[PDB]
Amino acid sequence: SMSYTWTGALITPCAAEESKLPNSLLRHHNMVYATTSRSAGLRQKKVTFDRLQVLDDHYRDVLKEMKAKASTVKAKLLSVEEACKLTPPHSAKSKFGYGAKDVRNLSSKAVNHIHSVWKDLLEDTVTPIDTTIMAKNEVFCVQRKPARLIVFPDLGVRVCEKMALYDVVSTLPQVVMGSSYGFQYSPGQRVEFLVNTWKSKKNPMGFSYDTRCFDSTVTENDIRVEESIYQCCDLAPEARQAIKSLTERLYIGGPLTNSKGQNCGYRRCRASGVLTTSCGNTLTCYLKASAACRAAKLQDCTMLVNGDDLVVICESAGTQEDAASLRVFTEAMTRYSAPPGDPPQPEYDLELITSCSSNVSVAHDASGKRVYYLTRDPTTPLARAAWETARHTPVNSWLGNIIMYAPTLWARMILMTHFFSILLAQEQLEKALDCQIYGACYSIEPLDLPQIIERLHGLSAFSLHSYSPGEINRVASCLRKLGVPPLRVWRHRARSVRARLLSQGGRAATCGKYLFNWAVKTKLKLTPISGWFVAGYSGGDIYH
Ligand SMILES: O=C(O)c1ccc(C(F)(F)F)cc1
Repeated sequence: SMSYTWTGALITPCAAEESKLPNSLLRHHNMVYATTSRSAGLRQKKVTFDRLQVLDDHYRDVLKEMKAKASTVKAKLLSVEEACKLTPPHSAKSKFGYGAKDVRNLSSKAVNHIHSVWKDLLEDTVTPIDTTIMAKNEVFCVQRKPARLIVFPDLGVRVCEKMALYDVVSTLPQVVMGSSYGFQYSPGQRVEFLVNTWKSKKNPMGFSYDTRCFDSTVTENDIRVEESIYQCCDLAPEARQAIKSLTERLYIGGPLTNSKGQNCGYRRCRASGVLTTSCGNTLTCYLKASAACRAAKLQDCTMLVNGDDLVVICESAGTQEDAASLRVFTEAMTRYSAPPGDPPQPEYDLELITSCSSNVSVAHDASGKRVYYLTRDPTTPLARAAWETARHTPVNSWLGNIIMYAPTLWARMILMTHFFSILLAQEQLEKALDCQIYGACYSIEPLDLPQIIERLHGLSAFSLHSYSPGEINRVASCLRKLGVPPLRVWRHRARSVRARLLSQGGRAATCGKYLFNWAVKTKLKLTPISGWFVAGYSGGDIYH
């Protein structure tokens, strides 16, 4: 079928959509842009085509292996009270006369409605359910992306999603997929897995496979296979009924309706703004790739999967032979409706492989021992930091990034230094800030950062010193390209920040002592002092 059919109704905005950036961080402001519904049609073209699927015994075997592990899972129904408490405080309100604030408080109005929606789910398993469609505002650096299309149902339905399925998507994918399940590893844990599975091959080869508009390539068949998997779990008969109804009424497809309530069309592939999306894309990406591997006779594969992001490390057969089997792999994925973006390519250096927009690099700790940490090209982080210091937003990529990439040269000298400069300058150190980790929203106290970092990265994250040339180039170029003060200017800024912090005692002096010990010259002796990196929730409207 066609992934999407369109009525002609525009995909419409909610309020003003700033495309441009209104400075000590970055000079070239005309390189930072934000996507708008103005880019919607261009995206619409990219994301709509017919889908021709052809399976094979490799698909059917993997799926059978998958359903057998899924059968050892037992999942429970979530109470209204529990489902409500998971909803973010600024989650889009209901078109039925209540908001997320009402939900969280267990207002009897929201809750009675949620009940009514669950009752309807149990009685009617056919009638398509209504979704809103929207162009996302995401910031990028120039060199030019169309807005991505977020699709999601009403708040009432979402609390029901949570009820029927939150426990299943928190638990199942780990069991089905074991060590390939990306979202069980914190970044340190993900480096360890990548580094160890690389060391464990005689003669290693690795490729990342970027799939062309994944959400579009997910067929209605795919989303039913996905249900059949969820159903293998041991379940309440009421949860099974709800799960059947939600996939048939919502996950498979339904009507698109814009901000002004006009009919925009109809969708027959993955919706980005539902609870099953991460789990679904992960199970569906793991199934197809695992099969493509077998088709292409790849030797002794370990895979890592986070939604639609794929990395395979395997045993090389030779540079010719590798290049070749990769083309078979690609043909296999295409048959499975998971065609390629940039075509994939063998690497023989872990450092050059990029997965989850990120890669492994090494540097050295206090005593001189070699140490592997996760990193990434810092362009989107700086961009968004630039953006986020300019216009106020209640999202803070900067803080999530400081957490994910704490050991990195850039997060320490640029992000840490900058925002701590602002937090001190505005006396806003004690304030909780909300940030995204694997699509879930956590409320974090910036002053806690030292412990947080100690527990996810160890003390060496406060003392890492000889970063690799290739990484130092990436960073310094990124800074020239974006017009950001070179690294020597931050060292001097960071000495100021560190000192002001040190004077305030308590957790503020501990931030200063630990976060900025890289910047002193004579270093202090740095001694010691979560359900976070468990599962992927992007799109699923989750708050802990
Ligand atoms: O899903 C994500 O947004 C995400 C995935 C992976 C990573 C990391 F690089 F640490 F592996 C970070 C964020």
